Amino acid sequence: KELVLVLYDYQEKSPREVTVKKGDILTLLNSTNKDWWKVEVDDRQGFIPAAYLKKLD
Repeated sequence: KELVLVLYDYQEKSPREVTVKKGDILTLLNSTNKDWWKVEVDDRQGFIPAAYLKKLD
């Protein structure tokens, strides 16, 4: 499972849409939308703009 790094502080906009903190590492559940990657934080999922995220292989 790929790891991504939350480059920036991001709060939600809709229900079940990740509210990530900075410097966090995540589980790239789905990178099939060029602008909207679906991440996995702790034991919760959601989506986060893909410009707030980075590659961790």
